[PDB]
Amino acid sequence: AKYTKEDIFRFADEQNVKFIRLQFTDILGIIKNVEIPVSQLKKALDNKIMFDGSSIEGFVRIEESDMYLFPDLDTWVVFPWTAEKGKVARMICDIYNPDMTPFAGDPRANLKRVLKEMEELGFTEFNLGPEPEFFLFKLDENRRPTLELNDSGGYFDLAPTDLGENCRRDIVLELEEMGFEIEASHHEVAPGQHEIDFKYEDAITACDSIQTFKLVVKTIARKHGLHATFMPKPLFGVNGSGMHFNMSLFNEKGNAFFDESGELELSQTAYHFLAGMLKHARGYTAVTNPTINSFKRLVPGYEAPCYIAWSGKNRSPLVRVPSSRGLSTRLELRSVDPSANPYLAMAVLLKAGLSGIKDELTPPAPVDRNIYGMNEEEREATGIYDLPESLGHALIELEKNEIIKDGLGEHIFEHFIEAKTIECDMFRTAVHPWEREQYLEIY
Amino acid sequence: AKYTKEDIFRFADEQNVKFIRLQFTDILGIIKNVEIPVSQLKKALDNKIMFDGSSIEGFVRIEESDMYLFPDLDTWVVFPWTAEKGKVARMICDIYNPDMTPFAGDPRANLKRVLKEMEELGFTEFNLGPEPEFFLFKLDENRRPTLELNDSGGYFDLAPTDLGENCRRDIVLELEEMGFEIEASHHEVAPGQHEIDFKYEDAITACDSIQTFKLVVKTIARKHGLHATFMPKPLFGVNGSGMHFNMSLFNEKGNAFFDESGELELSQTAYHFLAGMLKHARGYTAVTNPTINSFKRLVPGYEAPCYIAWSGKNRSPLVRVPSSRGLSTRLELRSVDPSANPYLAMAVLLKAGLSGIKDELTPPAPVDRNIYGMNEEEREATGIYDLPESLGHALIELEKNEIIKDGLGEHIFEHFIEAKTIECDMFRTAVHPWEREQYLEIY
Ligand SMILES: [Mg+2]
Ligand SMILES: [Mg+2]
Ligand SMILES: [Mg+2]
Ligand SMILES: [Mg+2]
Repeated sequence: AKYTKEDIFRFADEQNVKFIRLQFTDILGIIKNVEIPVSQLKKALDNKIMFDGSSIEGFVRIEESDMYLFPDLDTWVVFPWTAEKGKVARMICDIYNPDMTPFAGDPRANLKRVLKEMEELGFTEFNLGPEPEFFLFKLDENRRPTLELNDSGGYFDLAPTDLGENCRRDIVLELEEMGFEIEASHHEVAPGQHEIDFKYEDAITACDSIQTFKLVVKTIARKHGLHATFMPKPLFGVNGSGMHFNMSLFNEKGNAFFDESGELELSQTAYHFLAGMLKHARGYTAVTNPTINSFKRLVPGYEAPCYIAWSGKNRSPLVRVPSSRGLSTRLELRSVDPSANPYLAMAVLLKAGLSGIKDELTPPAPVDRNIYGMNEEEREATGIYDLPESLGHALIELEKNEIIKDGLGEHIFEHFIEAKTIECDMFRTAVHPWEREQYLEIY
Repeated sequence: AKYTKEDIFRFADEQNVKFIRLQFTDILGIIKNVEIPVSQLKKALDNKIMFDGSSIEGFVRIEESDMYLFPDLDTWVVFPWTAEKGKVARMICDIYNPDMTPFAGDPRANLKRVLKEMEELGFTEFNLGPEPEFFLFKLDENRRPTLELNDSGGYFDLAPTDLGENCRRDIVLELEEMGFEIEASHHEVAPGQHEIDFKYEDAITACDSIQTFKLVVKTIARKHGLHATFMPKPLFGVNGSGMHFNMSLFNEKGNAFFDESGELELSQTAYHFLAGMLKHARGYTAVTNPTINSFKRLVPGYEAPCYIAWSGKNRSPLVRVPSSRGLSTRLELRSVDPSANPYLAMAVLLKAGLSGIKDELTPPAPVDRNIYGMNEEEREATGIYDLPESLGHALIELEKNEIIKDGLGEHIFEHFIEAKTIECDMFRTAVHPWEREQYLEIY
């Protein structure tokens, strides 16, 4: 109980907020909210706010249903970019049915249910540290994004320098002032691409931090006349954007992935988690990469994980184990992209990893032979397998796998399948300028 | 120990810095950094910051490797152009392997190793005073550099005058406020070309000053709506940019290059250093001039050193001995250009000079006959030789010479050659508008 009702009332009185955003996330990952005056703060705290519940279902909404908007007190945050005409505050809200039951279609409720399963299994918390990457594009005269980048930087380069602008520095400073924990920020290898690293907190707080980070990055960029994009592959021939998850499992004693007497300073729980992640990776590749453009990033190379393997020496595997040990022991999954929904992503990941622990699966031997060059026979000889190359194959894998369905729940599963199938069908029937430019003259 | 941890913490508290740049330099000389909030200052001081170590390898990075970022306390500098939303500070950081060993590929660690060799040989310090030259170009409407210069000045001319602008004066003032020692500044013979001279400090501090000077010049030129360029030969028919090194060797008694009883008021150590520099000049010409455009500056003339000779009267040799003596006795090398990496440059220079002392080589007799006009037979009769005329020949000379390889280390040597051969091959296969404009109609 970080905050209480009286604390929220006192904060609203003493920083004098007049606008409150009760925000939530739908299946597609879009940040949605209802906006109320500060005079209705009491009704929000009393959990009596109605809203059109079909909104969270996305564009496939059919039947309107009124449902509650139970908020969370620990997520009270006041934005500074509010001028003098009243402050603005946001609160992450749970979705509840009118019968005082959490909605099955709420990703946050699904993540809470999966975490409850973890806790009743014997663990305490599921820490996550994400490393999102975003692109910045110069706006046009009509406040429209262009295809030109703000600077021609490089990997870890000091590209934006100083003396005003430097949107990454301003974003980091605003996030720090607002009350977030930032480890480090740098320039990614692609021009105009930046990465900001976060500390390690709980899974739900990790989702809240990710969503708030997306909102803050978009807002600050817009103010500085730029456009912030989290689409994985904005341009061809340019490196994509990733959201690598550094995740660790904790118990009553402490870190469950650390053991000085084990191989690689890893506990058997860590190996079971690795086996569970590797076995079902093809299953949840769709959840971790929910967009068509996401699979354009997953191409064979030296930085895009398109194989199913784990390593700790050669790096660039599907799952990488950082050299740090002790309380910082963790397993990194590099196939996640910023367009993914964090709630569903760690829901399916936790389920897969925990199933690997329940089944006590033995992970395959790590590969440190730089798996990009070996022949197809060599890859087939080892347990190396490729991730799905398109959204349709990933959807088929989702429809085949059953554990990921349980981790996602029913309602979320069918809604995700319907939306993704509609999107794939729309992409399939479209005619692109590539086909015209390479067949109009030839044929 | 100029500063300690507590001093750094007190400074961060009392000038209220909120952004810290842990900056370093790769093989190619590009300034790179990782950016952290002030809340992580403790972790930086604890030498526990990870970063992608393949970044310093340049564009030839293959395998990702995490490695430490051990900072240096004596390089704590706070930038003034930070507005009111928190200050910005930088710290030069050493690159360390995860096993508490300095990385072999770090130029700074290589320079430290060479300096350790010097100290164990019997010397104390290797003072350097550089004289970099830079160009200023007017930006376009889209903040893009143009081919027009800010003013049509001359050699030592009072071209930028006063009443605002005058980017050189502002650069000098900001550098002085920041805590750098500046001897003098003036206008170079080319229009829009300026030179700023530095005092004489240690080699590592000289590198830090050079890198900070480049960063500050670029930032200030950008803020005044100009572009600062350190490319040696921006335009054809216009004098190039040089970074002459005024270097001296010190011992316990004092200056090792000064002797009142010796010829030209020079000690035998100075003559051995001169012989070592002259013998291996063709070897390290590639390191001192690493770009393709650099050798366009090294053309026969009256100001570009393309010969291997030393003098103190006629001036414009490869190596010039200034008339000043005593504690200011020094040897000037005029073949260095601003695009070179200072760490590698003085690493190879110190090695060559010290090898000349170890071998007690006798330098050739100085030439004061204005070596531009004598016939090729006359040049061949004397020990006058030409520097490599292209990057490829310089790379071949590097591959032949072994002492320079030892001075550079292994990892740096193979990475440098690899990247430079890729740059050379890319230049060789390109088709330039010169070929079109002089063959499209003729043939
Ligand atoms: Mg990254
Ligand atoms: Mg990562
Ligand atoms: Mg000069
Ligand atoms: Mg000079």
